[PDB]
Amino acid sequence: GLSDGEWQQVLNVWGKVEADIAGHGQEVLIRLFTGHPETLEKFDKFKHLKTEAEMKASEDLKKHGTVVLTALGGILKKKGHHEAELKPLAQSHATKHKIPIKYLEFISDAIIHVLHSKHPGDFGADAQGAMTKALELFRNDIAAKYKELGFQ
Ligand code: HEM
Repeated sequence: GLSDGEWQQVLNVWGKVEADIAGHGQEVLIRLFTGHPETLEKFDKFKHLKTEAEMKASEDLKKHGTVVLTALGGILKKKGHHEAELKPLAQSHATKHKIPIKYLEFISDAIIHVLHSKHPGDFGADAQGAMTKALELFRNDIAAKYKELGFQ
């Protein structure tokens, strides 16, 4: 549950991401894969990537980064009213991709890390607080759908 002031901060921060969605998406996935290598194993189309250089050079990874952040951005712009948008993602990630909720925690923190890295001194305490709450909300609603499906 975010205030409108907090949603305003979230969408303000998101403006930074939308100026370069592919660059942000790329670095988020790289931070995930390098920080938590077991996550790479869930992707049959990235599992071949052994080095970060190969990751950085991968146009398909950048493409998928765009798909992921486009989807997340669509969800964030709903300001919490994202049932329709979130349900198919929860379902595909639980039933098809088999992504435990822990990995969504991982990618949440990776987003926070990337924003600080690309915008040092431009991602204030209030902005981090708001973005963090937004990602927690996202994670929590996915977690509810996971519970429904009995997915661990
Ligand atoms: C903010 C969090 C995430 C968002 C918004 C997101 C979004 C998406 C979208 C839109 C797709 C393509 C459509 C679909 O299959 O549903 C997708 C596919 C996929 N996602 Fe995610 N995802 C997220 C987190 C993760 C994480 C943390 C993992 C694994 C560690 C993951 C694993 C996958 C895999 C394996 C696919 C299929 C890739 C392919 O073969 O094309 N996702 N995701």
